[PDB]
Amino acid sequence: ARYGATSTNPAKSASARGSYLRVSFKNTRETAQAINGWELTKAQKYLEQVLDHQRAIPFRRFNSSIGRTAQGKEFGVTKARWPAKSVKFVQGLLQNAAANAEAKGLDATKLYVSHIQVNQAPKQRRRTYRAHGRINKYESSPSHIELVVTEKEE
RNA sequence: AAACUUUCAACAACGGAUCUCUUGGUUCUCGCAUCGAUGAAGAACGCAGCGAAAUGCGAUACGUAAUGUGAAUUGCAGAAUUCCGUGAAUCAUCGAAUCUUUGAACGCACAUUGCGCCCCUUGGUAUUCCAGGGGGCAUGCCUGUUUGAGCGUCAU
Repeated sequence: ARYGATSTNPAKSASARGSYLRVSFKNTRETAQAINGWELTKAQKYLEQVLDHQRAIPFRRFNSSIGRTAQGKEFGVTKARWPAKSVKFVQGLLQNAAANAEAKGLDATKLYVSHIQVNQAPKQRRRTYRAHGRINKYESSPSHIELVVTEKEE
């Protein structure tokens, strides 16, 4: 598998990937960018706080018309949300990546998530039926995710 | 200052253009004349050791016979020197057969798997009732035969 733009030594890094997932790309991108450059332990504590409805996720690009809150203040923004489905897939891949890093022989105490990205995936289509006997699409926004952890140095 | 917005590049994505290929098409030319009541074309249904199709076939059902070549089929299983043989094969050829219900469609009828009549035979105590099996029952027209009708008409 060929991953995105990664400036690290592959020997001190461990990778994970999830393709053709049925989460929303727009929320998953925010969920992923909220943990880029972080340590795995703090990220995994954060993503559970989210599900407990503390320490929200900031929405920065895909943020139109959503509501405001006060768990954005630790990031500066005033728009945030708590996307459980995206969080759960991301937690799964973090788990997988830590497993792979362990098996390659790296120390979990000082790993950080270096390169994380999501992509768009092929849509999945259904019909919805509007007034006056016409159809319109009702389709999902699936996502690929790819993720790299690596151990810190100077 | 970050986020955000925009521009470029790398990598990855959506998407499937371009390039190359092509058991297909189209056009031209040459040759041939070969459907059907001896039941056509078409249709329905069904058939394989495991197939829904396409292709093939018809209760002898991806086929039987005959002829030729001469050792395969193959997705799997199952058979196997039968392989110096009357002989493998989703082979080729094809002259013998089968060819369900249909259909011009032919006992009558059909939105029915409806209802009959005749002959021979078998069974049930059975020229008469029931069942099975086989074979028959259309119309128009022609030739001939057989039986007839008519003070139309001839002779005795």
